[PDB]
Amino acid sequence: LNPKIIIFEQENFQGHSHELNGPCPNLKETGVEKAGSVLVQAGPWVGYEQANCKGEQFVFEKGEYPRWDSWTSSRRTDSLSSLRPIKVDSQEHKIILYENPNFTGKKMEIIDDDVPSFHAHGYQEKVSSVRVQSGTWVGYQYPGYRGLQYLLEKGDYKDSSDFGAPHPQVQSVRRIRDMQW
Repeated sequence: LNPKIIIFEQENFQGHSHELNGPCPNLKETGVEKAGSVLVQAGPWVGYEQANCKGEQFVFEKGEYPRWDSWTSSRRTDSLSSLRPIKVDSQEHKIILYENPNFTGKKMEIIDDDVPSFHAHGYQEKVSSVRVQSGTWVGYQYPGYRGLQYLLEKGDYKDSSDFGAPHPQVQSVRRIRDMQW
């Protein structure tokens, strides 16, 4: 998977166009020295007034920018001379619970939020394995955080016995967000 942004000569995506899948410090080399419109298909990108990523900055996100003034708010210039993909730092706490052991069968990915009822998300299956990619979680046998507790931390639990469960049943999970030291 690559980033992808298309710059056009004229407004409303007309004239010559050039697709960039990486950084370009001089957009004159694309044949589109000063773009009239920009289409972002996979980003986000940051464009600059001047070459080599200098001057005023414009953040481009997935969508249509049909004119020069659509992406910039203070016009000293209408120049767009360099572009690069933004390496976005967007952390999320992810835990994936599986029907069968060794991360097989039906699964349910939980991101960040607490889940007091697995059935409320259509997951009525047993939970035989868990992959904690990030975060500190507590799994429970029954809905509303009831029954036996299973502290699930970063790593692989290929069987339900690995997180101390007598049988493969988990119906609610909550994330531990706070720490006083």
